[PDB]
Amino acid sequence: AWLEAQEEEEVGFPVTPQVPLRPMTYKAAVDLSHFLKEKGGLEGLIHSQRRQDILDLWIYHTQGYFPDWQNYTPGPGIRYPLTFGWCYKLVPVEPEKLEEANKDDPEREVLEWRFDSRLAFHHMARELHPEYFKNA
Repeated sequence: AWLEAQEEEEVGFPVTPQVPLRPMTYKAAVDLSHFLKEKGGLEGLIHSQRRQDILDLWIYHTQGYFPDWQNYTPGPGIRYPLTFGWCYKLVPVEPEKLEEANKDDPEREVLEWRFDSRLAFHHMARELHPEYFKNA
């Protein structure tokens, strides 16, 4: 679909600018998670590095929601979603090929978006570092 960029990508020409900034509901994240899923399937898509901006940006020229919800725990390697409802967890399933030798492009470990709508009720990121969210 839109992720299957054969060669010369073509985002057609849909005119969708800053649309009425509605309130990003936690439910909005889960609904959005499944919306992007049926819109082709972002799951298993290896997040290179710029694809991240396309996501937040795409949401801009579409729902106009600001990326004040898209976030993740610091530190490299795995990366759990800080916000709740967002059932997306980045994880490097690639083999640690830290073979230092080729002086070409940086062959670092890339990450892939692991879709898991079960996060709609479970709470793993909370057991990791919840001290960031000060609710009560």
